[PDB]
Amino acid sequence: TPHVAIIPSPGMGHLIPLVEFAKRLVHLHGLTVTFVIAGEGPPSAQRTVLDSLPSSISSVFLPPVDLTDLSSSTRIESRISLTVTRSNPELRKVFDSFVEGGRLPTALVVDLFGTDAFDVAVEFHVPPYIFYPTTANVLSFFLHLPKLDETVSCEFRELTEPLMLPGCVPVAGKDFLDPAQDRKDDAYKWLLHNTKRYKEAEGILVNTFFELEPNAIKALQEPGLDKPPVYPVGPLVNIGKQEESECLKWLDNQPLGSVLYVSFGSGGTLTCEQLNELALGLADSEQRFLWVIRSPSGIANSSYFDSHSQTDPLTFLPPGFLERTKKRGFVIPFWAPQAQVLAHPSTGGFLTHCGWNSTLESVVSGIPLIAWPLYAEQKMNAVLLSEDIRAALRPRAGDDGLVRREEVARVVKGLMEGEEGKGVRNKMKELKEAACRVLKDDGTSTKALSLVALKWKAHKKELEQ
Ligand SMILES: O=c1ccn([C@@H]2O[C@H](COP(=O)(O)OP(=O)(O)O)[C@@H](O)[C@H]2O)c(=O)[nH]1
Repeated sequence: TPHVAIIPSPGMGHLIPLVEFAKRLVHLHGLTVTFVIAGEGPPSAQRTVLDSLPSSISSVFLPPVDLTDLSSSTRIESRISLTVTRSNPELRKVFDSFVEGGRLPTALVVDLFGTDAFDVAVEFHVPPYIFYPTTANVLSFFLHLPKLDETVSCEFRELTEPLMLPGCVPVAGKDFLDPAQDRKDDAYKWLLHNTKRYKEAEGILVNTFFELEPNAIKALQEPGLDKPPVYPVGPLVNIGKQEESECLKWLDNQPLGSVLYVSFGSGGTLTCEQLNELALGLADSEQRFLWVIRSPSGIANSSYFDSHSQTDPLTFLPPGFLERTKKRGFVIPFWAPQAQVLAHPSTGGFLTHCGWNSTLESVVSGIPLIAWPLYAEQKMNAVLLSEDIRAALRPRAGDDGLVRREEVARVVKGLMEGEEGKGVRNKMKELKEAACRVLKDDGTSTKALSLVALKWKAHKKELEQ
């Protein structure tokens, strides 16, 4: 059977969907999968995700890459991209051992920043594929970026008209994903470099689905200059049926649909001032909430690589906040069993950083959103979710960028109980239905993944014969 090697670039938001993808490949398509894990140190969260997999899935952990030459100011996308790039020598060794074992992969699947691993795929005559863990809208942006880079000579924030790619929500230059915001920085150089390599992929599998981004998917699937086949295969998520304990026990004690979940992904934190206003506004709202909290930082993605929290986040909360909210709020530091929370009947809303896994998980459970983007492509996702899909409400930030407690309370109440939240709640109901539809045996996302697996089985067949 085809053996598929999956090489994630660092990030829980890459590993998680890739694990869901691997499980589908083994359980639904009878393939074997090996994760080849590049990084700087042992896995953290990561082990919980890689644990308990079918034996048709193995993991190889490469020697840690030397990124000691990088300045502490290095942007995450540089670090993420270079972790895969500098790992190529160790990846070659792993491929040699696959060859010796009679298990040369039928495909090498990288994620959105891992395209330099294509060098190893090409060297071993293994078809390269990209598993793209965020939206068809942002994928369109990535595929266009080589052209945009060529045709536009200002920093993107200076553009006076929004970018409006076929089928895509318009996005202002100033809202393009974080690594696009400073074209002199290595983060842009690595972003650009990756995007230039997308045309080398034999296929791009994208974690989204037709009803969610119909216009962008249609556009992506139209023949184009140097454009690879694009396969929507989502929503590939943890549906939250696995057996942290205390916060779920708390949740069990709350009324149906009553709890606002609040979480900023695996790597997001707020400034001090924003943490303070959010706490105060959550309390003001008088809504029930379950907040996964991290210590504040001036850098929104400062926790991206962190295995744990050195400081106690609770020490940053305002006077009396924990007292006032003792019954109606549950504050959990650093990590929650999010898939379980979003699938829980007592959950009714999600204040999200708009990371795409969090978004998909929320869609699959019909949970409406407040869109609170922080970094990476989250602002692009927030524009898509609020202006096009219309499944998120957005808080108003002041001219200093601060969302004040009054706005927090207003939007929370709007989502949980108010008229403004009925539109988004209804839209999420429709998307929840659609999420089921597309993953049925003859659902569009299932069809797309099946086409890829079939291509891999055929390739293996031809090679071995
Ligand atoms: O406390 C948390 C925070 C995050 N997650 C999971 O981590 C992933 C976060 O990925 P996402 O794309 O939403 O954002 P990222 O972490 O990449 O910014 C999602 O699967 C979440 O369910 C979790 O289990 N517990």
